[PDB]
Amino acid sequence: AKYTREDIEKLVKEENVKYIRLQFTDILGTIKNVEIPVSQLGKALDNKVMFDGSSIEGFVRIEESDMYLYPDLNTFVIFPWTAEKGKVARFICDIYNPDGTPFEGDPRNNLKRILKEMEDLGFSDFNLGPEPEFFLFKLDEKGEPTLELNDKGGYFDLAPTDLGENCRRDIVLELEEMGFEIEASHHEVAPGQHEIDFKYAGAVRSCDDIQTFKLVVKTIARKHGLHATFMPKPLFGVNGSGMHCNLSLFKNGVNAFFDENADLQLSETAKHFIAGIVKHATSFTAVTNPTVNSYKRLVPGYEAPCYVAWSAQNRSPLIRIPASRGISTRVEVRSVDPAANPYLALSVLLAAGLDGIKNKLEAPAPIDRNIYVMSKEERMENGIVDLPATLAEALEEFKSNEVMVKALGEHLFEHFIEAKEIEWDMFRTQVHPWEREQYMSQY
Amino acid sequence: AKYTREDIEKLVKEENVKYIRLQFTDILGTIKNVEIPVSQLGKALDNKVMFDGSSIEGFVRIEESDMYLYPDLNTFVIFPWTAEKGKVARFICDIYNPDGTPFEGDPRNNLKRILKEMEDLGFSDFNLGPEPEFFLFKLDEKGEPTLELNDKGGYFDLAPTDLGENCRRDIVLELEEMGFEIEASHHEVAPGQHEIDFKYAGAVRSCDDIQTFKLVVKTIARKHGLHATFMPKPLFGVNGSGMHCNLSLFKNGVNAFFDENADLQLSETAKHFIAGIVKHATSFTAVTNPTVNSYKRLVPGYEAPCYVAWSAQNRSPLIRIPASRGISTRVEVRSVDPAANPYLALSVLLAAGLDGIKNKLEAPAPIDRNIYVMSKEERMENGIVDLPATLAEALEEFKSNEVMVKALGEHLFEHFIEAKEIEWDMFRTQVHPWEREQYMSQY
Amino acid sequence: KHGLHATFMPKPLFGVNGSGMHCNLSLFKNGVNAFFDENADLQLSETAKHFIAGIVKHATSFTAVTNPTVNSYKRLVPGYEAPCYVAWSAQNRSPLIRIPASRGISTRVEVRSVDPAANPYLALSVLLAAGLDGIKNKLEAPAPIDRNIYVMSKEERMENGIVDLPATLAEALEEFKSNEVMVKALGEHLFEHFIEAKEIEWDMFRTQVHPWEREQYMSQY
Ligand SMILES: [Mg+2]
Ligand SMILES: [Mg+2]
Ligand SMILES: [Mg+2]
Ligand SMILES: [Mg+2]
Ligand SMILES: [Mg+2]
Repeated sequence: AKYTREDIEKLVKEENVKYIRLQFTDILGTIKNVEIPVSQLGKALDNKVMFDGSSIEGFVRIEESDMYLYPDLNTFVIFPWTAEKGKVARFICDIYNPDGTPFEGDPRNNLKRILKEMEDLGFSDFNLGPEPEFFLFKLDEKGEPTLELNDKGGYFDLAPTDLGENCRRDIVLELEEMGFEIEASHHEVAPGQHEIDFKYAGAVRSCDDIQTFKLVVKTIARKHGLHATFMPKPLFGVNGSGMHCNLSLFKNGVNAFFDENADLQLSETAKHFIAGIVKHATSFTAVTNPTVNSYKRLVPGYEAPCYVAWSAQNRSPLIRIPASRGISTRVEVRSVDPAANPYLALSVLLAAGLDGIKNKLEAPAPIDRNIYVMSKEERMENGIVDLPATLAEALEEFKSNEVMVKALGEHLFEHFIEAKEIEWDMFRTQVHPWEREQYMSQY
Repeated sequence: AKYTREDIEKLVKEENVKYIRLQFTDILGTIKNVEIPVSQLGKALDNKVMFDGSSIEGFVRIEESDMYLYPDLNTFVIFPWTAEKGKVARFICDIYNPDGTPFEGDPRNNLKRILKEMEDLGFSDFNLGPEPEFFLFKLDEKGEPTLELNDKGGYFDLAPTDLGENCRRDIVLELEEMGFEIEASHHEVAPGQHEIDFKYAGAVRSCDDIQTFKLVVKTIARKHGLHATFMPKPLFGVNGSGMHCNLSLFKNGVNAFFDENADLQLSETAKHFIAGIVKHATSFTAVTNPTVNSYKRLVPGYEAPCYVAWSAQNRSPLIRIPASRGISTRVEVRSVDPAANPYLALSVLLAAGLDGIKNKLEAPAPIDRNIYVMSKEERMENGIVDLPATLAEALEEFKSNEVMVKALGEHLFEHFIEAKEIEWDMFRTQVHPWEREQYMSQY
Repeated sequence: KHGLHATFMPKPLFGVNGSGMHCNLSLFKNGVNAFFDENADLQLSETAKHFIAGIVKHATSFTAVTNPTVNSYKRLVPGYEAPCYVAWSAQNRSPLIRIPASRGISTRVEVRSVDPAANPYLALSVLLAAGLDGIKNKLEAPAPIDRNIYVMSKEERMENGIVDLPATLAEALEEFKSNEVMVKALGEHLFEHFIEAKEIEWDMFRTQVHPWEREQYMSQY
């Protein structure tokens, strides 16, 4: 435990906290919350604070149902930018049913369940090193989003010189004050695109920071007159944004993926992991790329995964394996994007991985040769399947996979499919300007 | 023969024709042409006029290849609106290879081939009574299309009162002077939507008029400061435009679909026809609804076919059977839209129909009960398949059907698939404003 | 002060959720929640049952007070989690009366028809009146209607103990004028002026010609 209930009570008093937000996540990955005055902390730490848990299902909810809110004192943070008049602190919580049992529809819960499957397999911890990317746009007069990019930097360039702005720097500084240990940041390929990578951390913790990260990024960015977005592909023709996930399984406190003696220094356990993700990849894409626009990023020519395959060095493998070895040995899934629900994304990935480990699934041969120059036919002969091209396709596949479906839970699954299904329908029944610019006069 | 070569030469001289357009259609249904001075008529009637036939493949062409142009004197027409300075006449032609043989890539040819399959089956003629719908929009200052509709009329209302405009009336009048025998016209369901129905006519002739019709509509409409469009679904939320096709097979000069003694007065031949279209419907949709936007019209709630089924009276059956019987006995396919290539659409329909007749395919039971209130599950139990939801799906199905594929010709098929395939890719890799209005801020 | 404008208007925007001011009620006898009952169906004492009966009886009658404005009824429309029919449940799309999960001294009856435009004191007067009317007369509470009312035909909906709330301010006012206890719940002087205020108010709204009317009739006719 990082914070005992006394440590908190003393922290709220000393730091003069005046506002406490009890945040959590819904099925769509959206960051939700229920704010209480500092004079409510007591009932909060007592887990007696209630709320309409049907809000977890998002815009699919049908009837309100009372649910409890159990704060996790380890996630206690104090937002530094808020000050004077009143300091604001948060508390990521766990949703609990009125009777006292965990709500099966809560994503953060689903992750723990899958993580419990991992421990029952002999594994200690499951780390995650995310690489969330995002774009920053300018705000107009009314303070609305615009297609105007904040800068014109390239991949790894000295983005926004150290002026009074440099939103990317400022975010990293704010995160550091909040206790966020960041690895490094840099300007991304496309103009106005940025990236900040964290140090590895346990599953639930890493996902907790991904949620808090987006919040901080969007917040600080709005203070700088900018608008931050984790939309997979905002602008056509330019690079999209992904949130690559470096995973590593630990056993007895040792990277179970490292095998110095083995070729590429990758142990049998690690190779089976790969097989797992390779077998379920096309099936968990609906989760790791939950939006319609997510698939506008999954197109060739922008360094984003399009076919299921892995290597050490390639134009853009679905699964990449970093150079560093030893305790850093890890497998990187590059298909995931920042729009994905961090908790639901790990749940599915871990399940795909743990699947191969248990069933000793055999991993295919790496693909180091350029795969983007091969035809769909030539791709088959080599056993290279393609990822789903649309949310619709990703949904049919996801429903075909028994393990991936069980990786979310009957409740969560049911709602996820319902929401996305409606999402797609709206999109498909819609008539976009492109269709008019292309057919209005031609026909 | 309607016009002997002498009749033409005398008509061009007497009517002082100064400009002759040798029109034809490409694979995309687009109306193409090659205009010649009246002083070129000779070489024209001699079928010695050449052109780059690779233009028939549309934006897919790769290398130019000389091809001949054989005018059909029966299609000779004189556009009435053009006058004074110089009168203009047209001549729908047939594309012929340099050696003298018909080009397999010409749609109008494909239709004759399929029609030859019909005659070799004992049938005399194959009629077609189209019902093309279209919208008229206003032109701005620069004379560009706008989303502003010409009127606000409803279904069968007294559209645009008899003023100096009334574009719908004026088109019908112009067509009548050109020798177009129209059945009737009326204002359609959606505002600014119009419909004009012709009298039945042979396959090639009816398709010839559908091509000429669009030309006349778009032309006259532009004279009235309006902009005509046969785009399947211009505006979201409002009705789309279809081009229902009333078909009827003739044998020895008698409607082979009529059987007074038989129930519903429909002969065995007619019922087998239905079976044919019901079996290939999901497969020929890629042809009858060739554009991406075509599927934005194939959505429920706008009186447009969404499931394969037929009846005498329903909310919107794929196949409808008009009341009138006897020589008028006919089957109406309501899935087809005006964006479809008239020639390629008949080719496929006729093949689907002739398929059932030859193989004596058994027709399913009519569906008179409301089908739009049933679930996808409840739909299955009743054996009601759904039409393709996107151009992508329609293409995979079309390629699965051996008969439908052979209904177009190896050459035409190959090019059609290539073009549409590219069409879809552009559309899918595109990032529409809708996606941004929905994700930009949410993520 | 924030360059903004707060509004408690029941329904300021069409096709968007309206604002309601749900009222969680709870009666105490001798400093003890008279609505809680350890060993009882759904852990709800008789007094609580009777209170629910009293509200269900005068629900259609006190609507005029809890929804005093004309706009208050553009909120009372299906599809926006706002009460549209008289019924009490614990888990439903949008019941008029709801009984939250928690029990003990937290046992309460929630009335969701009330909106923020209502006069707090007057709203409580009729609500409490109706609730006491049920306890004093030990009115029998109807069966809790779970299921889903927002899909039942109107006939069917009526075949069961389910009536829809007043459609307009006028409809509500007439009903209110026929309910003796509801009338005696405000007071001769309050009731008088209230009815006057709303009738004069409603009349203004009924004689007005809205843009919607011209958009729909100016050309079609
Ligand atoms: Mg990157
Ligand atoms: Mg990376
Ligand atoms: Mg019509
Ligand atoms: Mg019709
Ligand atoms: Mg409430």
